[PDB]
Amino acid sequence: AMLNIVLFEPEIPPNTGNIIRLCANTGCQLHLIKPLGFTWDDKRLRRAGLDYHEFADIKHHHDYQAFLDSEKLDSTQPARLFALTTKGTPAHSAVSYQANDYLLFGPETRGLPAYILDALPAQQKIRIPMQADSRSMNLSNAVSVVVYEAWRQLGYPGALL
Amino acid sequence: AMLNIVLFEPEIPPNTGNIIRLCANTGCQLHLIKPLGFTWDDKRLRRAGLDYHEFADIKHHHDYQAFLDSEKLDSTQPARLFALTTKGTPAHSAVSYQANDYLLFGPETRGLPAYILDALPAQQKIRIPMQADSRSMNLSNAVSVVVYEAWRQLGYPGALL
Repeated sequence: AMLNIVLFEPEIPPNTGNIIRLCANTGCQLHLIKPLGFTWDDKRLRRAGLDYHEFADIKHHHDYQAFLDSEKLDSTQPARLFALTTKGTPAHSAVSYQANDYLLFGPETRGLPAYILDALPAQQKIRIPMQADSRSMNLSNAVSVVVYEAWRQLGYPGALL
Repeated sequence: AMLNIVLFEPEIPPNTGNIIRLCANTGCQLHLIKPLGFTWDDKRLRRAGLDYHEFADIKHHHDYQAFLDSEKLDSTQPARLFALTTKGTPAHSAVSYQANDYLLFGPETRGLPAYILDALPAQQKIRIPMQADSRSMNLSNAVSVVVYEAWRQLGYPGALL
């Protein structure tokens, strides 16, 4: 894959719909780690405005370990997996992205759990810069920012020129 | 202002709510050019999860010319106004942004009208790169991408470090 976008237990349906469209438009592979916070239904997805090809090839994983095992990533410390957390060290734009990187995002109302984050090196925990005393960014907006920054760094391979 | 985000006739309420949060978190000034496609109500905005300070200082303009006149921009060719259009020339990241730039976005179901776009030089019409045969990006995701790219170029002034 060019980039792998990984949603851990996403909760709010329109964020995931928007992220499906994002991934389709940019050539990224989407991964969804269950449980989802909303019902998953091809008819709802079609009703939302998505075409079959935009969702058909999403990789679905029954838990985090299943994702790691599917992608042959080390559980002690997965390589080239960057987790979005307001408690991260480097800005999302301060990392140097590579093809096939994994971009991990937590649920809207919780973020990623400590068992995940505490296993990752500081430089694999990325933060989207915000002013002092900010509030929660919309998840699909956050994912879009990180994806487009990564894709920019890669020179937008696959973009129509 | 650090950056000015200008929505022309926005249509879908959650996109504007998300963009309000975006602008609050990044220190941008939001401008809304009427008519909006949804009812504007402080109580709905509060219900959506926004605090008063996030929306109180939005600049509201009754039409495009009123926006131009408010901001002392030339109508024949406004300076440092970049309009998002799939028909633009430079990628959004190929422009060099400056403090107080204006970032103009059209409605979700229409984009910007030709009377606006045809007045702007090619290098002021920016495009978000997408793969061949893509579909419409969510407006709040698009605005987030452009805002964060601009803010990155500026060195994230005002961000908590």
